[PDB]
Amino acid sequence: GSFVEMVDNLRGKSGQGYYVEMTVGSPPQTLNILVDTGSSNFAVGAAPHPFLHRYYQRQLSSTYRDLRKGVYVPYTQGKWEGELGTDLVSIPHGPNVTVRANIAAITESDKFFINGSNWEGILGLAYAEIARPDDSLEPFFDSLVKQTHVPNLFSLQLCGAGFPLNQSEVLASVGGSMIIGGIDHSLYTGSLWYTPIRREWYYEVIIVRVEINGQDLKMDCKEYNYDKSIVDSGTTNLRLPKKVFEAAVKSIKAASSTEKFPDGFWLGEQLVCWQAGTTPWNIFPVISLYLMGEVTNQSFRITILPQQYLRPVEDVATSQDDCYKFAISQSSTGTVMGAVIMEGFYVVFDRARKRIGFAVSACHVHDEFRTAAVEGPFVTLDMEDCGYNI
Ligand SMILES: CN1C(=N)N[C@](c2ccccc2)(c2cccc(-c3cccnc3)c2)C1=O
Repeated sequence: GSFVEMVDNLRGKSGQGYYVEMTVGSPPQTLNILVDTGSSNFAVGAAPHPFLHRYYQRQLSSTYRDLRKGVYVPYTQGKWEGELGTDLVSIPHGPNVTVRANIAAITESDKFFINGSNWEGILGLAYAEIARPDDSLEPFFDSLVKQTHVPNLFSLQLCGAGFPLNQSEVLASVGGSMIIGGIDHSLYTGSLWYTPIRREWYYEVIIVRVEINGQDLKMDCKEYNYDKSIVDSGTTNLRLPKKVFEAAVKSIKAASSTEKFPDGFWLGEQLVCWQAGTTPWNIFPVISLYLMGEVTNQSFRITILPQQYLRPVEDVATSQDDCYKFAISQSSTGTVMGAVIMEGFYVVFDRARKRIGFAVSACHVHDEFRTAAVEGPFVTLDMEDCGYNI
């Protein structure tokens, strides 16, 4: 491990997000910021809200610069709106640099802030193409690389606890690491395998084959990337395109058929509970996603366990049972490799080399019989045909 200052600088969990401490303004104003590889704006609460115990106060920052422009960000299940500006930004448990970055000061929002999440803003780490209002608003990471000698790469180790964390425990627990400008070898075991970044907007990748307990899902590979496949720390679940979700759920049900679960469980709505310590991990299958490799006609696979795709939740009766929600759900916007998938792996966002690296995480949850895996190579043909085009 060569980046000790950044190791263990994250807190949080899959369902509420993983956040890093940042400071904005002069004198510095400390805020907790959601690490989001699925968006490209640095946006912070800048007005009182019921779910925020602190927010950015532009009038107290001597370095605040008003861009005199509003930003409106409506999304599926909500929105945020604010005012654009710039200020001096630092990451205390990060590179020892201060940069001038764009900041969207959030003045109004609907279903954006989460009660008890402990974060007050979001760090959009994806590319300018998807920045709001448009690609002229330089994302934070682009500013950081342009203004300093920080290498154009970051890596994420998101650590799921494997069990529920109460309010006090989640504040006192280490949620993982965001290594800015490098790869820390203490965070993974085995080898790093790289997949190309198909296009620089979201962190888009190409899935070439899917297995459930070694059994090929046998769908046309274009289905797996319809209309795109992305790596997103800002999404909780592994999200699959409708048809892929339907085929995967049927195969996961068939593999776990020794126990019957209600439809509400498979819909990701209701929890399932087992007596403390008796979760039947072994009846649930492993899921392998094969990704396009860096060499022609070569792929590799990442394999996750039910310990990643069953999300620990506290029972409604706060009982001594071990309870979970199924953390795989359908999408109408392509595949999303969310936090529950990222929790299995150390993920390297190698922007400099337009590639994403995967290695087994040193903090993934497993049992004495199975572990997550990153393996290769495999001979795979016509992988370019797996990508979707509108
Ligand atoms: C899918 N996704 C995402 N990757 N970031 C969010 C977003 C970002 C910018 C603009 C609109 C939406 C987002 C926003 C707020 C909270 C979360 C969020 C919620 C729960 C667990 N982890 C993260 C995600 C979002 O909806």
